[PDB]
Amino acid sequence: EDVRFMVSLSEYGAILSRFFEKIDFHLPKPYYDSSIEPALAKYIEEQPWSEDLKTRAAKYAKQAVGIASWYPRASFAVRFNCVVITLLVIIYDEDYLTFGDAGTEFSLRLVRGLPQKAPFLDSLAQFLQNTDQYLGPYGSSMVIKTTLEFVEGTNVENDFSEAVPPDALRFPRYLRVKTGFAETYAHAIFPNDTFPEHKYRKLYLPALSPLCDIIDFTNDILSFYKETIRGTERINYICNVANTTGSSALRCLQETVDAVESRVLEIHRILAPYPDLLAHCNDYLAAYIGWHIRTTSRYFLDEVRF
Amino acid sequence: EDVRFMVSLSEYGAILSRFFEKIDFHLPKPYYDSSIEPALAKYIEEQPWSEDLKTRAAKYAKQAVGIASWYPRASFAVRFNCVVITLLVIIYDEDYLTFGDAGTEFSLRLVRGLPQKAPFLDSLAQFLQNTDQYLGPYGSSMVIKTTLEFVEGTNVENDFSEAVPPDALRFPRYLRVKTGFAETYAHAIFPNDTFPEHKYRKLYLPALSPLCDIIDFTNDILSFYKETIRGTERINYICNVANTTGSSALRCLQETVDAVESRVLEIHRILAPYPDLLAHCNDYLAAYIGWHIRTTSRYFLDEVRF
Amino acid sequence: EDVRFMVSLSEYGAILSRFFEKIDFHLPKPYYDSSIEPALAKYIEEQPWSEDLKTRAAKYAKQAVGIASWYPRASFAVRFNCVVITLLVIIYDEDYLTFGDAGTEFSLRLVRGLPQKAPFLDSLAQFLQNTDQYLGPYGSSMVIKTTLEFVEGTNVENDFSEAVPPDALRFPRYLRVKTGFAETYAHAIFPNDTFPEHKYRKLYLPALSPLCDIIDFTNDILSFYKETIRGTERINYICNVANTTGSSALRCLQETVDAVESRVLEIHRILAPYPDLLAHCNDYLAAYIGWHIRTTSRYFLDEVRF
Amino acid sequence: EDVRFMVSLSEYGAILSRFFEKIDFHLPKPYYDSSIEPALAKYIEEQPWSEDLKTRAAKYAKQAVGIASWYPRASFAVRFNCVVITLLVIIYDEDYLTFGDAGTEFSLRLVRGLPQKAPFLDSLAQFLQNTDQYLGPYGSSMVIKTTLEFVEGTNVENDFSEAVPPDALRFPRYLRVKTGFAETYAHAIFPNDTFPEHKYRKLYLPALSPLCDIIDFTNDILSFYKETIRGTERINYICNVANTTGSSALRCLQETVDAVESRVLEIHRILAPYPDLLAHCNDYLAAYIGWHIRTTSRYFLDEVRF
Ligand SMILES: [Mg+2]
Ligand SMILES: [Mg+2]
Ligand SMILES: [Mg+2]
Ligand SMILES: [Mg+2]
Ligand SMILES: [Mg+2]
Ligand SMILES: [Mg+2]
Ligand SMILES: [Mg+2]
Ligand SMILES: [Mg+2]
Ligand SMILES: [Mg+2]
Ligand SMILES: [Mg+2]
Ligand SMILES: [Mg+2]
Ligand SMILES: [Mg+2]
Repeated sequence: EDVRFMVSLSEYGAILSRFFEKIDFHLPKPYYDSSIEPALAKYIEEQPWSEDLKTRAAKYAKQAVGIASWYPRASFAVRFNCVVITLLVIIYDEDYLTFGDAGTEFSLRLVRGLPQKAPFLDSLAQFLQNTDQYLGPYGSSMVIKTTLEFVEGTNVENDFSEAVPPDALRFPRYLRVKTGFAETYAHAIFPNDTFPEHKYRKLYLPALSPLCDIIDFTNDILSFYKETIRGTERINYICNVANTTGSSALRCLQETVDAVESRVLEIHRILAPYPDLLAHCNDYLAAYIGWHIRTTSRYFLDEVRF
Repeated sequence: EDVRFMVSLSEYGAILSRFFEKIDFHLPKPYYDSSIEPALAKYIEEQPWSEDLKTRAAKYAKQAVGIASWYPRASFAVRFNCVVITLLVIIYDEDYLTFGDAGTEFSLRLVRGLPQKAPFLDSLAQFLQNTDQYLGPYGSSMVIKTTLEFVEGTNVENDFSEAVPPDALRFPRYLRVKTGFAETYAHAIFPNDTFPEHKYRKLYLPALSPLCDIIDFTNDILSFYKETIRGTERINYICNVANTTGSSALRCLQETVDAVESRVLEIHRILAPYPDLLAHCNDYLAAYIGWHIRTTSRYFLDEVRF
Repeated sequence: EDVRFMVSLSEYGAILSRFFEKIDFHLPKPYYDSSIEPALAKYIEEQPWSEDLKTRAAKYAKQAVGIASWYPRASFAVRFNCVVITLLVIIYDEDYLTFGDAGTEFSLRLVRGLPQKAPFLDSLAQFLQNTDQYLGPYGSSMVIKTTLEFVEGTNVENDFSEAVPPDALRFPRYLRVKTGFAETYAHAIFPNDTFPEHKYRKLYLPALSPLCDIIDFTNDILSFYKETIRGTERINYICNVANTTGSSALRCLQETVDAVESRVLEIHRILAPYPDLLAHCNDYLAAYIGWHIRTTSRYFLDEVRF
Repeated sequence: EDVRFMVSLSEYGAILSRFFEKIDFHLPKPYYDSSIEPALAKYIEEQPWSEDLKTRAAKYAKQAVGIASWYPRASFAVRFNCVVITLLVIIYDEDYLTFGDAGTEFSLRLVRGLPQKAPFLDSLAQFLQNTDQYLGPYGSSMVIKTTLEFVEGTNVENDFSEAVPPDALRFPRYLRVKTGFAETYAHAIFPNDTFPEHKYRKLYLPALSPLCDIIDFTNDILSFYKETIRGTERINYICNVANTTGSSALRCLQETVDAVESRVLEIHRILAPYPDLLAHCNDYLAAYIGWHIRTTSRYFLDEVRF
C-alpha cells in the first residue's frame, strides 16, 4: 500500500470527464462490419495452435474485432490485418509467460530466418512478413521494429517492479515506447492503398510521433483503472512517472491528460492542409477511445462515472 | 541563403568551447589496438562486394577503426563488432543512393529470410544475425530494430528538404531517433559478457534513453560544421528544430548543448550506485567526442577554433 | 455536511504517520527552560490590560511558553521574544472578535504613531518596535509587515465562509500567507546575534520561502484535526484548496504533505554548504512538530493514532 | 559574458509578439488628464527636498504621471495617489544608494512614530499614513506592508549578484514579491471609493494574487531589454530563475509569458459574474503594458520590433 499510486473512483471519473471535455470527445455510434469476426475466426482455425491456445483466443478475439472501427474508411485488408495483429498483441500482453523463453529468442530467430520456438510466434513472424498487403516499405519496417520492441518490452517490464525504477530520470517514456506498440496502429491510419507513401509519406510522417503519444498516453489514462486502481500493475507509465518525479499518480494522470490534448492540437495543425489525412486521424481517435469505453471486459470503465 | 541557418566560425567555435567546459571534457590519450585494422581489412576482403565498393570501404575503414576506442574496457568481440557495424553505417550514410531501392526492401527480405538485393545489405543482415557474440537478447533486439530505423530514416531524410517540415511538431526528435543509430552504440557500452543482462539490465536500462539523447545530440553539435556551415545539409536535427520552433540554428545549437549537459547529469545520478557501469559510460563519451575531433576527414573540426 | 470535507480518524492518523517518517520526524526530548514561565508571567503583569484579558492571557501563556523549544540554541532574547509574540498572536487568533474594529485600525494608527484603540494592540505595536533586540533590519521589517498581514488576514478570513471562494484560483496560498505569520518565526531561526545579517542574510535568504511553506503547511497538516474534523472551520487552507480544485479535503491533505517533504529536501540542498544554518532549521522543525503534538489543549492530537 | 543570459534582439521581439497576441493586447488610446501633472508638480514643490533631489525628480515625475492611465475609470484620489507613490518608488528604485542607510532604518522609525533619516523617506511615510483617502483598511495595511518589502528588497537585491543565488527554486519568486511592489498597484484596481471593502472585498480579493503575478511578471518580461540585454542587471527575476533551474533566460522568458497568460485566464474566470470589477482589470493591464511601451526613456522598447 502506497498512497502515491491510489486514485479514488470519484477522482478517476473526474479525470476522465475533464479529459473528454478538453478534447471535445463524443462517443461514436457503434461500428459494425459483419465480415470481421468470421474472418478472424477462420484465421484462428487455420493456425497450427494447440486447442487450448485457440480456446483462449476466443475470449481475446471478441476484444480484437472492435479494432476495425479504428479505420472505418480503410479497406478490408487494413482493418482485418490490424484486427489480426491486435489479437496477437493481446494474447502476448496477457499470456507471454505461458510461452516460456520463446519470446526472448524471437528477434534473432526472425532475422536468421529460423522457425520460431512457439507456433504462436510463427503466426506473429508471418504477420510481419506480409504487411506489404496494406503498407508501404517505411510502414512495413516500422511494424517490424515496433513488434520487436513490444515483445522485449513485455518480457522485461516487470523486472522494474519491487521498486526498481531509479528516482531521477526519463526512463518511463522510453519504456512506454517499447510497451505501447503505437507505430503499428499509427501507420495504418494512413494506409498505402489510399495514401501511397511515395506521394503522401512526406505529408503525414511529421504527425506520426504526436499520434504515437496519443495512442500510448490515451491508453494509460483509460486503462489506469483496470491496471492500477482495480488491478496490481505498478510498472505502467503512470506509476513509473510517479516513482521518478515524486508526484502522485493523480497528478501524473492529469499531466498525461494535458499532454494528449497538446498532441491533439498539434496534429490538427500539421494535417490542416490535407483534410483526407486529418479525417482518418479524427476517425481513429474517436473510435480508439470509444473502444476503450465499450470493451468493459478489458477496461471495466462501466464501473466508473464520467 | 537565409540568416536563420548561418552560424559564423567564431560563433560555432565558442559553442564548442562552452560545451566542452560545461561537460568537463578532456581529450583522452590516443587509443591503439594493433589487431583492429588488420581484422577489419580481413573483413573487407572476405565480403563478396564489388571492387569499387571495397575501394571506398578501405577509405571509410580508416574512420571506422577509431570506434574501438569507445569501448576500451570491453572484449575484442565488442570492440571489433562495433567497428564493423560502424563501417557499414558510414557506407550507407554516405552511399545509400548507390544501392538504388535495395534498401527499401531490406526489412521485409530480412524477416522473410531471403537474400538481399545488394551484397552490402547481405553483410548488414549477417551482422544483425550475430550480435549474440557480444549482446544479450534485449540488446540484440534493439540492434535489429535500430538498424531497421536507420535504413528507412536515411532513405527518407531528404524528402523533408525543400521546406517540407511543417512549422509545428515533435518531428525533429522523431526523425533523429530514426537517423541516429544510437541504441546500437549505447547497448555496447554495457556488453553482455561483462554485464550479463539477467543481472545488470534492470540497472543500466533506465540510463539508455538519456545515453541515446547524448549520442544523437552530441553528433548533432559536433557535425553541424561539416553538415550545415561547411556543407549544404539542412534536414538534420538542428535545422529541423529551427524550422519548427522559429528559432535560429545558433539558438538550437545552444539548446542542444544544454540538453546534453542535463542528460549527462542525470546518467551520473542514475549510475552512481554502480561505478563499473558508470566507468563504461565515461570511457565512451570522452572517446566518442575525441573521435569526432580527431576524424578531420569526416568532421573537419581542425578548421574551427575551440 | 458534505463528503468532500469528511476525513475519518484512521484516515487522518495514517496521513500523519505517512508525513512523519517521510521527513524522518522523531519526537524530541521535552525542552525545559526555567526562566521562560516567570518571564512571560511578568510581561503579562506589566501590561495595562484588563483583568479579563490577563486571565485569558494566563491560559494562552501555557501554550505559548513551548515556543522557546523551537530555538534551543538561540539567545534568551530570541526565545523569549518569540514566546511573547506567540502569546499575542494566539490571543488574536482566538479572540480577535472581542476587540471590535480596533484591529482594522491597527496599521494606520501604527504608522501614524498613534495610540491604538485597544491596549492589547498597544502591546503588539510595542513588540514590533523592539525587534532589533534580536533581529537585523531586514528581519525587523519582515516581522512588522507579517504582523500587518496577520491582523488583516484574521479579520477577513471568515468572509469567505458559507462557500465563497470561487472555484478556480491561487487564492488559498495567498490567504495562507496572510494568516500564517510564518516569516516572523522563520527569521528567528537565523537570529542576528548568531548570524548577523551583513554576513549571513545572503546565505539563508534563499531558504526563507520554503521555510515559510513548511511552517504554514505543517500547521495546516497538524491542525486539520482541531479545525475541521474536530471543529467547524471550513475556511482554512486545506478546505480552500478543496473548494478551488474540486478535490477531497483528504486529497488536499496528502498534496500538502508531499509539498512539505519537497520543501524539506529543497532546504537540505540549499543549506548543505552551511550546516550550522541547516542545524537551526532542523531543531526548529522537530520542536515545531513536537509542540503541535504535545499541546493537546490546542490541537487534540492525543485523540488520533499515528 | 554568459550565454545563459543572452537573448538576441530578434528573439526578444518575437517573445513580445507572441506574448501580445496570446493575451490580445492592443495599445489603448493615449490617456490625458490635464490636472495630474500640475498637481504632481505642486506636490513636489511642497516637499522639503533639496533642490538637487527636486531637479532629479523632474525626470521621474514625467514617467510617473502616466500611471493615472492605469486607472482611467477611477476617481482623482486614486489616480493622483498612485502617481505620487509611483514617483517615490521610481526615485527609490533608481537612487536608493544616494540616501545612504536611511532606507535600512525606515521600517523601525515608521512603526516607532519617529521622523525618518531623509526627507524623501518622510514623504514616503506620509503617503503610507494617508492611503485611507482612497483605500479601505485591508488595502491600507497591504500598501504599508508592501512598501516595507519593497524598501528592503531594493536594499538587499544586489547582495545576490556575483552569482550567489544557489540552485533551488522558490527564491526567485520570493525576491520578486519583495521587489515588485505589486500589491500597492493591485489594490488600486479595486479602490474603496468605487468598491467599498465592506461589500466588494470578498469578491475581488480572490483575484489579487493572480493580479500581482501579472504585475510583477509583465514588468519582468517588458523590462528584460533595459535590465539585461541593454543593461547589466543579472539579479532580476528572469536571471534568478535561470540560475536556479539551469535554463536559459530565453526559456525563462517564455515560461513567464505562459504564466502571465494563465493568470489572465484565471482572473477572467474569477471575475466573470462581476463585469465591472473585470473591466477595471482589463483597463489596468492594457494601460500597464502600454505605459511600458510608451515610456521609452525607461524601457527603450522602441529599439525592439514587435
Ligand atoms: Mg503491455
Ligand atoms: Mg497491458
Ligand atoms: Mg494500458
Ligand atoms: Mg550523416
Ligand atoms: Mg545519417
Ligand atoms: Mg551528424
Ligand atoms: Mg489563524
Ligand atoms: Mg487558527
Ligand atoms: Mg491551523
Ligand atoms: Mg526594482
Ligand atoms: Mg528596477
Ligand atoms: Mg523590471
